[PDB]
Amino acid sequence: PQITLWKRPLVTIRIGGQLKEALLDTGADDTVLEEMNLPGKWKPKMIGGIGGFIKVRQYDQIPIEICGHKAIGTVLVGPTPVNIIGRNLLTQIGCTLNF
Amino acid sequence: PQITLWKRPLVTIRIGGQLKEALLDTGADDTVLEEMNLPGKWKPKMIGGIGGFIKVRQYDQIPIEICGHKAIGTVLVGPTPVNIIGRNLLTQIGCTLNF
Ligand SMILES: CC(=O)N[C@H](C(=O)N[C@@H](Cc1ccccc1)C[C@H](O)[C@H](Cc1ccccc1)NC(=O)[C@@H]1CN(c2cccc(C(C)=O)c2)C(=O)O1)C(C)C
Repeated sequence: PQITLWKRPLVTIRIGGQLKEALLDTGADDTVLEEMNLPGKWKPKMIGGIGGFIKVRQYDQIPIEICGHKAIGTVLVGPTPVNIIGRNLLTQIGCTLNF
Repeated sequence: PQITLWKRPLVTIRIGGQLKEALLDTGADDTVLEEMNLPGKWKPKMIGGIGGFIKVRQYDQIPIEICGHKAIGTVLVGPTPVNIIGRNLLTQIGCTLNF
């Protein structure tokens, strides 16, 4: 599809049995999801943005479906205010910026 | 142009005769530039990000040329880690997400 930017580019994603709304975010290197209790190994990490840093849990090779496009990659879990789909997954679903 | 997302979508912008690199950021409501001098009045404002809130200076009706496309809009100036072009200006240059 084509998504205009008049409003936040929010889309439905699927991860496990949780459907969620997430921002398609070209300004995020990494995908960062609201707190959720995913299974498996993870490692602690700190990610920074406007305002400072937050502590997250890095989970690897997690399947996520974004608007019915399949992806699989690293997902950071922590106290983000908004679910963020970052470039690591945006490339996998063939997302570009165009003007 | 079409811009893929294997790298950060950084572009040269021109503002007040100065060239800067800035991030095309669909996950940002607002345009936020690192500390710099801009002419005219500004209003103190606060904005929030992944790590918390910061204080910025709001400049209205500021021309920025982004990849040779003209915008004139609100530009916030403050302690952002990177220069960010947000949706307020991305829409002005006809930018969309496509996959
Ligand atoms: C309300 C709003 O739109 N806030 C924006 C914002 O912070 N947007 C965030 C997501 C968000 C958070 C809270 C509320 C709403 C929306 C997403 C941005 O794309 C943001 C841009 C950015 C990029 C780099 C540094 C600071 C800010 N992205 C991120 O926060 C993360 C941080 N990040 C990153 C990666 C590596 C190093 C660093 C450093 C050194 O700070 C940051 C990254 O790639 O994406 C501002 C930029 C205006």
